[PDB]
Amino acid sequence: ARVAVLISGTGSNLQALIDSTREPNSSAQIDIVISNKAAVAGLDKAERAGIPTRVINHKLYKNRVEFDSAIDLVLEEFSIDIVCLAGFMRILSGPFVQKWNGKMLNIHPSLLPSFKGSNAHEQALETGVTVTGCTVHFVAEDVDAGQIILQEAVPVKRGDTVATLSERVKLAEHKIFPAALQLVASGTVQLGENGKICWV
Ligand SMILES: Nc1nc2ccn(CCCc3ccc(C(=O)N[C@@H](CCC(=O)O)C(=O)O)cc3)c2c(=O)[nH]1
Ligand SMILES: NCC(=O)N[C@@H]1O[C@H](COP(=O)([O-])[O-])[C@@H](O)[C@H]1O
Repeated sequence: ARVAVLISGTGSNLQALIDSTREPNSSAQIDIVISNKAAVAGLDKAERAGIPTRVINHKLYKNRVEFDSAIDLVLEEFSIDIVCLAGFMRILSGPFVQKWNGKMLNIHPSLLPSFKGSNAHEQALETGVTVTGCTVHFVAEDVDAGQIILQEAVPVKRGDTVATLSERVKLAEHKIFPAALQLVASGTVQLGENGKICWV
């Protein structure tokens, strides 16, 4: 399956996906990396592996739907079957999300439903949980409707900061995201007709 990865930042997950899709048994290939922020560190990793890159400054579009269109254009150009949000920070329009229902995955640094939203690790430390994790889900319109593909739990050591906790969690993200991709791309896990995750 032809995959596009959308980044915004460092791109350590992108690298996680790049490494796994280059494995001989992989059911996916990363034909295009698309960032909405220029000069970001994840663009140089895409280039280092010879993957085409495109930058789409969200700041230059009237609204979201005109920004997503520019994205969906590139996605069609490279005949993309699967979209991977890996550090992508923009919210997506309803139409753009409906089009890729069942075909878009996101990696989130928390054990959803807990600590939704952007600053997951910040909330987790204020609440003071002993266990956090990451979640790979399908991107539905409501951030709490996405069907959950894989999760992995991570401990919260005493005296953790966002800088240390997020570092630990990312070692799981780098596991379950390549796996959840491989599930979806191989046609093993599929969003079912009833909208709940359907194994096969
Ligand atoms: N439609 C839909 N789109 C997306 C995109 C990712 N996800 C997965 C959920 C994780 C998430 C939670 C919160 C934010 C966020 O806060 N975005 C702001 C901040 C921008 C800034 O801080 O500059 C913005 O875009 O303005 C982003 C992602 C979904 C989803 O589930 N649904
Ligand atoms: N709201 C989405 C979100 O917070 N995504 C998070 O951003 C990081 C991406 O890091 P990377 O730039 O190393 O791939 C990851 O920790 C991921 O969970």
